[PDB]
Amino acid sequence: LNPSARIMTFYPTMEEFRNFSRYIAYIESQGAHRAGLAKVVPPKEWKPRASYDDIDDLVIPAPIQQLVTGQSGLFTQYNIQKKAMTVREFRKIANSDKYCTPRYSEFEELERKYWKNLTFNPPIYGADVNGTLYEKHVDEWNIGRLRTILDLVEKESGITIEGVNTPYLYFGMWKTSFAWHTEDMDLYSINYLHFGEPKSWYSVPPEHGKRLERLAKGFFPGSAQSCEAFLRHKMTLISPLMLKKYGIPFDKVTQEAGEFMITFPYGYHAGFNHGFNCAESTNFATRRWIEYGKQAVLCSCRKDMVKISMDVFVRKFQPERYKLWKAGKDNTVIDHTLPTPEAAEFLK
Ligand SMILES: O=C(O)c1ccnc2c(O)cccc12
Ligand SMILES: [Cl-]
Ligand code: NI
Ligand SMILES: [Zn+2]
Repeated sequence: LNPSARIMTFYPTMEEFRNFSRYIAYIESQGAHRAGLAKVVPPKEWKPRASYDDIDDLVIPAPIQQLVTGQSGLFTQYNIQKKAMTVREFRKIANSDKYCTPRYSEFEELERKYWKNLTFNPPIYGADVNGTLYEKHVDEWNIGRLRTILDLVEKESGITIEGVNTPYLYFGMWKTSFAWHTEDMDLYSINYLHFGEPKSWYSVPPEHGKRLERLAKGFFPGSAQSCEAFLRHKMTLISPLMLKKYGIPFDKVTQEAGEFMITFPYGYHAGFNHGFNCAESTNFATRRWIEYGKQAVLCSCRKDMVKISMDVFVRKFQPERYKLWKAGKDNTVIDHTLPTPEAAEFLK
């Protein structure tokens, strides 16, 4: 299904919305994953928090200034870590005249304005903020406790990886952006926009991901030579025109507050924020992810980079292949079109 591999949008009834893992299996049964990105707007009823009128005092330990360098569709973004500041301090700076959002009509306007000025007046981003905004009593899509097989990591080793198996908060500003990248260990990803201005996304189908990396290695040969997966550095930005110019299939979508965004294994994505906003995210997994995790090409030039031991997952879900795998003979090939095993129920 979804032979065009286009970004899909889902409107779940409060009944379908209850079980996270199930609905994920459902959208995968509808081919949503073939796009790499999918949108899911919660039932008109559901709300994760009562009011965001208290966060103004919340602190951002390390906001970053985004310096972008480049021309004609290709840019490298550098990070200048700033001094701690509150959401209030941030909102004032984000709303000031200098970092304010430009006036526009159609989205295609803000888009061209973005790719035209991303190298000027470097903005601030309140990213990687350890925390959650969900109310401890919410049992639907709580980024703090999704209850997926990714919990196996902490259960078996006690290991915690901030932002991956724990929630991260991102306070946006106009022109703040996220470079092209797949999730760490090529995991799944969930992003919820609590409030504020929109956040636009660009996505490349997992079945075409390799083409995007070939293009990236060609434009950034130096970075490519220094690292087997420099794109994981999240410093590379590439405009849509540049992708079109080289036949790279991709889709666009805008995430407004109260909506969910789901990225799938090996799905390349990128985008930028329209203005001041808050977003919460974390990674998660399904049985299907295991193979992706086993084959994930990781960063080889940085100590920091995330690396999960697949051992425990292969043992529990791929016992017949464990021995062959530890011997390096598991030559399984991945079919990015196949839905996760758990979707069987919705395929009868
Ligand atoms: O900055 C974002 O809003 C964002 C969107 C999608 N994925 C992200 C990520 O994987 C790491 C940090 C930020 C993002
Ligand atoms: Cl280079
Ligand atoms: Ni991401
Ligand atoms: Zn690297």
